[PDB]
Amino acid sequence: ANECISVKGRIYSILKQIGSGGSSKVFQVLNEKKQIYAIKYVNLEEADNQTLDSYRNEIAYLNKLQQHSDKIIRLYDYEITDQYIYMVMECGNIDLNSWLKKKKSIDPWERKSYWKNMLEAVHTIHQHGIVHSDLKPANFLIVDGMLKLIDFGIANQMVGTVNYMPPEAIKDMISPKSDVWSLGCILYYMTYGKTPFQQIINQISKLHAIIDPNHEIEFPDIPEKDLQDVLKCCLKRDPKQRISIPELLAHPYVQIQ
Repeated sequence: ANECISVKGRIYSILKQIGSGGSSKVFQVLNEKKQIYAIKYVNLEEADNQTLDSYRNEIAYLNKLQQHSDKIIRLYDYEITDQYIYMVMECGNIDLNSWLKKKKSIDPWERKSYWKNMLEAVHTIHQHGIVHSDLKPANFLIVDGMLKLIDFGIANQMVGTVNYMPPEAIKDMISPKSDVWSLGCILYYMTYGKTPFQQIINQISKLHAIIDPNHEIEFPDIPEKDLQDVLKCCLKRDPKQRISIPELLAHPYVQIQ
């Protein structure tokens, strides 16, 4: 009825469990003053040294990079022992994926503002040598009408689509341009209500379609011609010709009005 978690002396009462994974759980919790937080619990007892290293690495980067942008989820505190990790993080409304799934269409202004947030968080991690390499909507949390990156893709291991995967990741079987493609696929989904290769149901074919230059991606004409241009720029198969994040930050789509 009223279970608690302690983290660095501070007791937090669990309001409800909001998420889970392979031995990882996420809780909505309230502190002594009834302030809301998300606590991510990780059980470390089967984790190997390689896995542990990646976990510490992600915690370290999350801790450092949050001072550089408020579009990165706030890590308030954490307790880490040989058995468990508890992370006290800011609480949000809902992740971008869940919100997108129950949204018939997105307001053009909300879409542009979310895009800006996404570019800002991803730009920040890039400025410190991190390429996420696995961006999807689920990696972003909506907090006070603002998108926040909740992770940096460093974690080793604990569904899962290839809809957001870039062609050079598949051919090389990887740079900051790889994240631009995936962000492109998220924006495309926010624009056209599906991702560029969603219609292909065989995953092998889908992978083949992603790397095939004779497979042309559709860009149906829309009122916002700057949005359409951004999509075409992000979804160029050649990474050298693909637009960069700083180029995207100066794009009329994010700048003009």
